[PDB]
Amino acid sequence: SVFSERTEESSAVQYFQFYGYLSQQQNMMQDYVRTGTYQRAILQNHTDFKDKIVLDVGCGSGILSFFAAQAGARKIYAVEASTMAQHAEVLVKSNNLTDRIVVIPGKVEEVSLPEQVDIIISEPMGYMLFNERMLESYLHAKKYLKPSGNMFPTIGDVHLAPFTDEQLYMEQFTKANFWYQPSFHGVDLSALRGAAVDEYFRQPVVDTFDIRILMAKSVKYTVNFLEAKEGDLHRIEIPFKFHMLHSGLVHGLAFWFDVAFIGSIMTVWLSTAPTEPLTHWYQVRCLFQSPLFAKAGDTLSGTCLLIANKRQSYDISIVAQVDQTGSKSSNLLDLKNPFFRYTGTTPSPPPGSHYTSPSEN
Amino acid sequence: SVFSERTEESSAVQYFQFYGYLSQQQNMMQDYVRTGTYQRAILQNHTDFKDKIVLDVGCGSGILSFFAAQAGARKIYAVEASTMAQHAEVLVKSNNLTDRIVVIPGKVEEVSLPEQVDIIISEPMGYMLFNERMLESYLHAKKYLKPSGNMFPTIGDVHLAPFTDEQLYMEQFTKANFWYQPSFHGVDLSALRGAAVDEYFRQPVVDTFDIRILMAKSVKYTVNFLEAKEGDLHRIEIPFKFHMLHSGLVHGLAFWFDVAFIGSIMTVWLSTAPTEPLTHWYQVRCLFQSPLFAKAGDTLSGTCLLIANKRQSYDISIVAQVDQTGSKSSNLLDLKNPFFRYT
Amino acid sequence: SVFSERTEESSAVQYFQFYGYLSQQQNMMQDYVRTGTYQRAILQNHTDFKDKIVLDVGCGSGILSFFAAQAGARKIYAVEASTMAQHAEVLVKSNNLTDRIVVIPGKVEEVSLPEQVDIIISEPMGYMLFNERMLESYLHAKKYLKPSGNMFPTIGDVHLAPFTDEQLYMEQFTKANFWYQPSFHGVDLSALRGAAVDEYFRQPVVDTFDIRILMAKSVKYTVNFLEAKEGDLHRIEIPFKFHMLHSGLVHGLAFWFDVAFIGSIMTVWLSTAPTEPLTHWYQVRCLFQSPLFAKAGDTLSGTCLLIANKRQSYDISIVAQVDQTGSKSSNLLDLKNPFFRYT
Amino acid sequence: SVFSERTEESSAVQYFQFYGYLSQQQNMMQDYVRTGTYQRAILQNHTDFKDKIVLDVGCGSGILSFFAAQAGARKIYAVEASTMAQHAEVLVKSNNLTDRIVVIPGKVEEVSLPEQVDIIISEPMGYMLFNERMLESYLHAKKYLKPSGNMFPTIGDVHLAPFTDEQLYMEQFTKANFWYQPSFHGVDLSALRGAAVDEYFRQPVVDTFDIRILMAKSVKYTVNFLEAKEGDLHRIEIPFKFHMLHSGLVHGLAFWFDVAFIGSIMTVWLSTAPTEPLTHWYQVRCLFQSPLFAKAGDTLSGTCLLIANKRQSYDISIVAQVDQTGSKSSNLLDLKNPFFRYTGTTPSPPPGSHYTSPSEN
Ligand SMILES: N=C(N)NCCN(CC[C@H](N)C(=O)O)C[C@H]1O[C@@H](n2cnc3c(N)ncnc32)[C@H](O)[C@@H]1O
Ligand SMILES: N=C(N)NCCN(CC[C@H](N)C(=O)O)C[C@H]1O[C@@H](n2cnc3c(N)ncnc32)[C@H](O)[C@@H]1O
Ligand SMILES: N=C(N)NCCN(CC[C@H](N)C(=O)O)C[C@H]1O[C@@H](n2cnc3c(N)ncnc32)[C@H](O)[C@@H]1O
Ligand SMILES: N=C(N)NCCN(CC[C@H](N)C(=O)O)C[C@H]1O[C@@H](n2cnc3c(N)ncnc32)[C@H](O)[C@@H]1O
Repeated sequence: SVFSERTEESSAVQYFQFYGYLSQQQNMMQDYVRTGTYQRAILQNHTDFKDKIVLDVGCGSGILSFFAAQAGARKIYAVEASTMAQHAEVLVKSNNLTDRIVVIPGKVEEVSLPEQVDIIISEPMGYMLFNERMLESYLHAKKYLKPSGNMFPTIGDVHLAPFTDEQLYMEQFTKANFWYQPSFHGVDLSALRGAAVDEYFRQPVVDTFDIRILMAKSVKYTVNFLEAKEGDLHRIEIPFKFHMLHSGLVHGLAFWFDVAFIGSIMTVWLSTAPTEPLTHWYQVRCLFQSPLFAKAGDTLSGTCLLIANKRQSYDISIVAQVDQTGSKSSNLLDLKNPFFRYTGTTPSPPPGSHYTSPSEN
Repeated sequence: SVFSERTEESSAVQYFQFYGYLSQQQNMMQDYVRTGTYQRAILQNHTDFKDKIVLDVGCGSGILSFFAAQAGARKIYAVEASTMAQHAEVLVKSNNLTDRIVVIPGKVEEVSLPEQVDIIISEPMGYMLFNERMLESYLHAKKYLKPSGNMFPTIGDVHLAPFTDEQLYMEQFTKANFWYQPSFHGVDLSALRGAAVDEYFRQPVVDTFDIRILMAKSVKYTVNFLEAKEGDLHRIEIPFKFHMLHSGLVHGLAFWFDVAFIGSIMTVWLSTAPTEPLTHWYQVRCLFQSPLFAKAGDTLSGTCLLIANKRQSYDISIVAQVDQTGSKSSNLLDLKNPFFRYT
Repeated sequence: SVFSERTEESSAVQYFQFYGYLSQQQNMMQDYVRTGTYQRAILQNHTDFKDKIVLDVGCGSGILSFFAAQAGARKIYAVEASTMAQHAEVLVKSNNLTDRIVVIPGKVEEVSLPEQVDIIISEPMGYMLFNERMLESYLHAKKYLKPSGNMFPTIGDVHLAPFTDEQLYMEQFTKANFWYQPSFHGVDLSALRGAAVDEYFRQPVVDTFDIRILMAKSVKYTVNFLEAKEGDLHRIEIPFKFHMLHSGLVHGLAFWFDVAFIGSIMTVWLSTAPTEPLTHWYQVRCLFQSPLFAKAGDTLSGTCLLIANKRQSYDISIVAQVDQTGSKSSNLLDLKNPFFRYT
Repeated sequence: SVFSERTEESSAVQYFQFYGYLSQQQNMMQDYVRTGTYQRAILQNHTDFKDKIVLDVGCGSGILSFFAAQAGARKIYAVEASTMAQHAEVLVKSNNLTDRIVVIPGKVEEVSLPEQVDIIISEPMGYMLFNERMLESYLHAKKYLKPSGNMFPTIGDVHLAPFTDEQLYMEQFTKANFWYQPSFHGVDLSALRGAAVDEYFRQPVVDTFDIRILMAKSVKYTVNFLEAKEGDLHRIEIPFKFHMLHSGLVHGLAFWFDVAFIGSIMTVWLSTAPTEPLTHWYQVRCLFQSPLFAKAGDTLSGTCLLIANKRQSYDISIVAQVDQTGSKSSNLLDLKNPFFRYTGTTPSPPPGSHYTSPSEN
């Protein structure tokens, strides 16, 4: 049982309890970009599925298996570890696809499949692509994949870029300064101010933002799921060298990801970039403990190291330095506990992004 | 050891992990009604604390212990199981109260105290008062209480009342109706709609509301913390008979609670009623899957039965009937997974 | 008789009893757009009537025959099957037009006319144009029309467009949810909810609406009354492909119609579109039991099939699909029993 | 069949098609006074039902049969001629009462019951009680009733009273005067004005009203369902002598009805009077073609004659005379085609009912 040795029990119980809820399945299914892009990818590459054997890793409601069924698959093994497996089976029954879709309750690391498959489908991406560590299960499932078999998605891209957001940065101190008062109902809280500040900065911020806060073209780190092994995802080192497009203070790094379905007919992309319509993954921003001043043309170099932990997530280590000035900043973050900041309000661009008089119009 | 026998470890880990965060302590402390009412209650009854030994069950940041210290307590044993305990001690030292406040890390069910105490203080109330099952720890702590000691709070009121809110009901039904689609991207989801309705309606709705949605005077169920035993909170049966003041559709039952600090000088009340300023407890509403029609003058009778579970919460069973017509409704709710509807 | 073979007696009796009431004639006549547009269409094309022989199919009060007489017709045969025929005759005499307007009581499928006519006039449009199946009588009357004769109206437009209206959908769903009750006075009705939802949603909604609910430019189905055969109206298949202009939930299809009077002098249009002044036809909406999500740029394709039945109406089957997602909806509507929602 | 002989096929078809709709059953079920009063009547007289054989004439959804089952009935024969019968059986099955309730599709005049019953229940009342002529089916069903069986309802009271309502009277001419114009789009409509007036006055008006429009205490006509024969309802002669309490113009007669359930434990009344909460029967008003002037103390004497027709309704002949003056009025009405006037607005009392200054207040 590969899964249990690399996963804390406490985390796994709640993790699979979470996905046992129909409401969450609904939440994901109602993400039109995600579901529509998967459906487009599967059906537009029907020759990759027609009369093929398919494996759906973590079928959830079973939706992707149904998409696979629409594409003409001869047999679909749909594996699911949460109680949702029982609901998926109901849908298979009610859609008269019992002869084509077989639901297998359990973890893909632990269940037995009767035969090799021609293609594996799954939706294992979390925040920052890697969150939840389901990608390792996705890669693990290749033990059931035939040589020259395919993976849907086939590759995953994670993007990095430095950003400026004075309000976001300042917000942390505004919140933490609650503890900087000598008589909260007669109690001096100040001694805990440092600890509070520390706690807030270790939280990655989940939300969206205006693309004009980005201070350099993103750096890309690619995982090829056809080529990658599980161990590749235990330690992910993403070095970066940003060529600053704008001068200003760098408050941290922004994160998003893309995945590609590379079929025989066409390649289909699913993107969570801030330039694209919002998805349920939104974007993730990691603050530096101290902002870095960089001029346009300067280089911001460093490393983002993602270290997997047993809470089905990652410890994020970011170190960055301005090569021209030696200005250096670092932060360590706990991705398992992100701060959901999104409010629905349209993000504002950084001031002043006006290069022409706003009053002439 | 108690607690471990009544609590699945997985739940407890996440539970005490949760309260180890300063941000949650801040969120609770910044609830001015709560903190201010507690401080007022403790300080105006200083004689119940003056030169006394105090036990603070779940001291968290330690705020209540500091209130106890301000009131003149001789010694306060502050028990906390989460890592917040490490932070509380820091505050005790920086406030020069080490001679009076003693932080004891661990679960109140497991720690050893040097002596019996004159009074127990705690803030163990959750959603619908009983959520989190900390009241059991609060009552459990009486093993350290002197035969004539006191408890702050002293008693707890849970109030029930039928309400009408078409908007909320259809709001939930609209969500459940997602699973009614016969062809969601070509897939028939309808077979699971019954399961979906059940899941959504099993969620208690946490928020506030205008009192004019209430269709009858509330029924009150009281827990006396001085008299109650831990075992009493494993199964809570609350019978009710409402005499309807208005005609209309009853979409469910609304819940809020009061606690009373009965001190030697005065009694101080903390209320989460919808007539009072909002607290972080808000109010809780349990929907019927189908509303019950009642005319003014009719009686709505039934029972709310709370069964404690191993996830530090309650399985809630509500059965309600219009006596004049036999119109009957039954519902099961999972308090551990509420729907936060507020703004 | 062609009429009796396609119509159950009960329906015909009720139908012609209905139009025997003066109050309905008043109701129709007081529709100023209708009456005025007919009169304008006839009078502006007076040369199509001047010294001509005219057939008025279903003359009712006789108003259109009077318009034809005003336009200078030599002789008008006014056919009416209801007892209104006796009232029309009273008006002909009191208006001193006995020499020009001849009322012939009976069904146009059954009466004998003394001669062939130069032009046929009628107002045979019902809800969604086709309701009441009077168009078939209108076309049947063409046996009396000269080879180079004309028809007023000459053509008919049926316009379809997808719409979004959460309020209407919830309004209809709320009614059907009555049957979701597990204990109505102690009785479980739920087993019938499916039958109830189906029944309510088979009702076309007759009323008006703001044009901003339309999510794509309309699709048109045209009937040319000069070219069409009666048999053409027994089965009407209307395929559609909508290019969505707005993203959102499609709750159903909106229907309205135009007719055109193509005369020698000018063409005059009568429209029941939602952009035009309201008529007694209002507009008609067919709800989906489950709405379809579509993005701007997507295509919504499908079919509206009308099958004539013996109750002087149509069984309507609407099937619609979002081509990009495979989301599919199907519905049956009984045009015979519409829901009059207008307030 | 006794039914077909007294009913034109067209009417019967339309009639039973109407009641095949769930929405129509729902409308009646949602009339709380009606349904609640029936349930109270049956349950509070449980000794009339416990271990008894029951006949439900025109069971519709079956609700009254269910009330009978709740009261402890041994066997319920539920007869229904519309397609609602198919739905009722579904409810009997889903409520696990197949052993106690037997749905019999068909007309009560045409079906066969296996045995005699102890009590007949029905809801056969129409506008002014007699509309729809369902009372005859109710009485017809007595062929299955034991010599000491009961009927629920047991009696029906029809109440008549003279009223004054100048606006209602004027409405008819306001509507009819549409036809009194010499050039409607160039056409003289005047010749049909008389016919239009006649048509409007032949319509009974269904709605409610303030009781102060009533000018005398009501006259009552009682039908005892235990004693009455079908033939008794073909011609109903209601003599009346009203002693006027108020002076004014009598514009017509107001009609409403009560039924009583006379059980072994108690008598329960269902009333549609204007002093009682509104039901879906509202009240019915029949206008005189010419109003009659009457003084307080005068007597208004005459006759209301109801003649049954084959459209499942009645032709109403009303003749009234002020005895002190000889002033006479008559009207003929078609109960089959009433005017539904109700609008939800609270009815106003006649002016001036203020005996003290409204400004005091
Ligand atoms: N954060 C996320 N992206 N979430 C995506 C939502 N689901 C995808 C559902 C489906 N593919 C759809 O698109 O509807 C993920 C589902 O996959 C299951 N799962 C995880 N590990 C597993 C494992 N070792 N073995 C079996 N199942 C596993 C989970 O229980 C969960 O139900
Ligand atoms: N629903 C609620 N509001 N709840 C109140 C929130 N806190 C109140 C903090 C403090 N009393 C104050 O008022 O600031 C409660 C704090 O007490 C701790 N606790 C719970 N069970 C315990 C147990 N068996 N043993 C020891 N500590 C326990 C929790 O870990 C938590 O940190
Ligand atoms: N929804 C609608 N408007 N609908 C149109 C409203 N009326 C038009 C009235 C007239 N043209 C006017 O403008 O006053 C329809 C009138 O025409 C008569 N009719 C129908 N079928 C017939 C038939 N087979 N044979 C003879 N007469 C028939 C009807 O009895 C009815 O009198
Ligand atoms: N204006 C009215 N209120 N009217 C009363 C409304 N319903 C009462 C239904 C039931 N008691 C309930 O409460 O749902 C009347 C129902 O009884 C049926 N019916 C009439 N004549 C019949 C006949 N000769 N044989 C069999 N059924 C008959 C009708 O088809 C209709 O379904």
